[PDB]
Order: sequence, then C-alpha cells, then structure tokens
Amino acid sequence: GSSGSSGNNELTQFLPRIVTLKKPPGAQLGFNIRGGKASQLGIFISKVIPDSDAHRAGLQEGDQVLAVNDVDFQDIEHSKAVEILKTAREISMRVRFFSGPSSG
Repeated sequence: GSSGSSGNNELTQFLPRIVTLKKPPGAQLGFNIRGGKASQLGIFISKVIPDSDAHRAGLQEGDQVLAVNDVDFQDIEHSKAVEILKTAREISMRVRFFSGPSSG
C-alpha cells in the first residue's frame, strides 16, 4: 500500500522532502546515482541532467536519497537503485538536506 498527506505545508527547516518525477514518454530518469558497492554507503544524486524532470523537480548533486518508493536506499546496490528508479513507473523517493551551513 501507500499513504501520504494532503493539504498544504511549507516549513523548510530540516524535514525530508519528496522528489516525485513524472518521467515523460521516452525519457531516461535524467540523473545518475552514486554510493553503494557492498559495504553500505548511501544513494545520492551523483549527476543530474541539465534538462530533465529532476533538474526541474529541484534535484541537486547532493540530495541524498533516503528511501525510494518506500524501499530504503540506505543499504542497496547501485544497479538496484538505478533499476528501481527506472523500473518504478513513478519516482517518489525521500530526500533531505545533506550539507551544513558551511562548517568552520
């Protein structure tokens, strides 16, 4: 199953956002994913096509992918992360700010 929240909310602070993609007919994600081999690492926005749904969705090299379509992306293979996204008709992963206000 799948459940969400409807209405209206806008309080950016430290909450994970939802980057949903529609993906047009004849598209290909529009970005790559890095991190993940065997250890665990994480699935982050390796690269984003400068003219894709993600680029528009507001994706930025760094937006860590917590989970994708419920499935967690904390301990998953790269290919899987690539496959899932692809296979998955509709992309709906959980991302969140993974960078402080410039340490120092």
